[PDB]
Amino acid sequence: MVNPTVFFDIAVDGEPLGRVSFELFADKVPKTAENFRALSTGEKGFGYKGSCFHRIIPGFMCQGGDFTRHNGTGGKSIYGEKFEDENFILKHTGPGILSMANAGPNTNGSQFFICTAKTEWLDGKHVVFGKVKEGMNIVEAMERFGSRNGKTSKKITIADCGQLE
Repeated sequence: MVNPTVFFDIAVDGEPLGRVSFELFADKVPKTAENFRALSTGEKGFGYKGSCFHRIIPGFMCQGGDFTRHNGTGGKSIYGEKFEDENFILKHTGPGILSMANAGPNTNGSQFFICTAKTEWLDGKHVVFGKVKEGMNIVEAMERFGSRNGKTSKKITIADCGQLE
């Protein structure tokens, strides 16, 4: 049992910005990784496909997963409306980490953010469950189209996504 990999063809307002890829730490956070896997691949008939990045904060993070709301509250797991924080083994060690946005303890579901720095201020508050494998330079471009008030200077989206297992 190894970590699944995923891809996302990132699109800014529909213009292809490039493929990006991530690894999902099933090896430590199986619930979170599996929950996310299915949402990226779209195999639950919803999820990440088209569901954008809603808070892009340069050198902080790129939050997304607004697939049922549009304000940083969308998303629920494949098993149900929230699940627990699995653990805090994996920490916000630097940019290119990936962690579950939640509403506090045991309220994580389908929002994540790409850490675009060492988001150690979030250590103990969010489930790190992935990392950028590839297209880190596209995440760096995505941030140019962020702001800091999170509301982007351009709509950042996923044209397509799936697994690269």
